[PDB]
Amino acid sequence: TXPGVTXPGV
Amino acid sequence: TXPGVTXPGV
DNA sequence: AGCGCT
DNA sequence: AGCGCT
Repeated sequence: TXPGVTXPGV
Repeated sequence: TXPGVTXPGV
């Protein structure tokens, strides 16, 4: 996720 | 990806 | 440090 | 079987 905690997605 | 080869994303 | 399958 | 970081 994020970043942080990519996306989703990308 | 896909599925197959989710998304991205989800 | 944390998303989702056919 | 295959996406992407700050």
